[PDB]
Amino acid sequence: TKVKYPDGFRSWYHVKSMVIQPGHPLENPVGGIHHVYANAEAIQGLRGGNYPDGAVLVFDLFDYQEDNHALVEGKRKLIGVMERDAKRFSATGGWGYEGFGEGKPDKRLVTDGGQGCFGCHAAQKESQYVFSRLRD
Amino acid sequence: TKVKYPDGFRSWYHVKSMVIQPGHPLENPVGGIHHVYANAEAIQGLRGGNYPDGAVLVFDLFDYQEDNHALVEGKRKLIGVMERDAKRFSATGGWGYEGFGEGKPDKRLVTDGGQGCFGCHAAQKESQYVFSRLRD
Ligand code: HEC
Ligand code: HEC
Ligand SMILES: [Zn+2]
Repeated sequence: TKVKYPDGFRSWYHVKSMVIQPGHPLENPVGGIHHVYANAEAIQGLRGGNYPDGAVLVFDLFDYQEDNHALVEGKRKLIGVMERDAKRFSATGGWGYEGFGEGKPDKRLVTDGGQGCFGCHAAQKESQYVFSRLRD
Repeated sequence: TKVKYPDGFRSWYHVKSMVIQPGHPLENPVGGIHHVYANAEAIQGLRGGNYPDGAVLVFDLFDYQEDNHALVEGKRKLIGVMERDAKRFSATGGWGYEGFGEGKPDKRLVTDGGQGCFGCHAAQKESQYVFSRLRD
């Protein structure tokens, strides 16, 4: 029913990163430096296996500061969380979608059962609703 | 007295990231998006302990493409590597300094036994020659 807060996600595998800057269509609300993390189960899916129930992907979003031709990580703005449960999250393609303001377990953001999240991630049906690609 | 190639570093703990853009005093050679990784042993030092022998820090440098106000990871340019051995690397303050072109074990970049690396990292003697700070 609810997505679990992914405790210890900072110790997980770093999948990839990207920076979204002002002018980007998604500056509101995912402007900043983001890092994608995967637990062991999510790595199975990312490698081209299937995602086991209990796979978790985290979108970790930082604000950044301009420091002399460097973008420096500032405060955490939020995390997004995808948790795999084929049965419990069947209404949103087997992934539960949640946001935590500032990465705080007490600041749950999603109000529509993740239908908005799923609406965009649906475009990625062929890669099991995951945008991020495992890179070397 | 050569630094070992840190095989499996991509599975290690992600410490932090930073973007170095053109015009930065160090754009040559570390312009791009970099990610710092730490093995279990390096984490002990980042948390406020003594860096044990066998601690490894990796500076993982990607080129990026600026595309519609996103900075998107491209190809790996290089890795930098600090390997802790108080005895073997005593001439450079107990860290061995190496680079690998494109992160490939056969493309060693350091030609002065790491004296140039050490010359800058010496400013951080008080944090055992490490710039990166562990963040949550
Ligand atoms: C399109 C308009 C999107 C909406 C709405 C949401 N997400 Fe999404 N998400 C999107 C992109 C383009 C990416 C890839 C970023 C990259 O660096 O390549 C993501 C990624 C995630 C991830 C990581 C897993 C993955 O699919 O790559 C998570 C955990 C995630 N997003 C969660 C999430 C939630 C909880 C949303 C609703 C609150 C949500 N997303 C909206 C595109 C879009
Ligand atoms: C100053 C003029 C530097 C020189 C020359 C070298 N490095 Fe360094 N390095 C520098 C900074 C400011 C940072 C921090 C980056 C950040 O995101 O905060 C780094 C970092 C590293 C790391 C990561 C560990 C750390 O100390 O934070 C490694 C593994 C590293 N550098 C290796 C390295 C090597 C191999 C060098 C000579 C080839 C070298 N660096 C030189 C500053 C400077
Ligand atoms: Zn300038």
